[PDB]
Amino acid sequence: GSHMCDAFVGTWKLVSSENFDDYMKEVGVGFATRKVAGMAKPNMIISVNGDVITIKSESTFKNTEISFILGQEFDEVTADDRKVKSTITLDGGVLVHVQKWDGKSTTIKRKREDDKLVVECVMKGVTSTRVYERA
Ligand SMILES: O=c1c(C/C=C/c2ccccc2)c(O)ccn1Cc1ccc(Cl)cc1Cl
Repeated sequence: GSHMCDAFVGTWKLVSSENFDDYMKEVGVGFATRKVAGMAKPNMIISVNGDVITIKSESTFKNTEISFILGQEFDEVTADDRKVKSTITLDGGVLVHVQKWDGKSTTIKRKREDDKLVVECVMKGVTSTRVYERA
């Protein structure tokens, strides 16, 4: 079939987090923004419309939103308000999302396992891991 939609679409609520503070520090996020973002526990809404995929994150603190095609690079404004250039691909059924800015790079992987959606953020060997369930 064409199973990528059925795997990822829906509304996901955070249920665990590792070293997110550390990840945000390494990306350069300010100390107050880090803490408040860490407490926000935002939902992640994934949707599909033909070739165009969208990932919304919603909290009382801040909303964000990206729409993209796989393989196409696009400008993105991140939750801490960095301007970045992003490319998202489907590699072995995982969504792999790369962010380039000022000669740096961070990678965000989103992978389904069982009833869960696991997100891994890497920045120069600081690694954060967050788990989500359907809400
Ligand atoms: O963008 C995301 C999201 C999606 C929403 C996050 C998000 C977090 C808090 C509030 C709203 C949205 C994740 O699950 C995990 C990582 N990142 C990267 C990131 C996350 C946070 C910050 Cl500050 C900076 C950066 Cl580069």
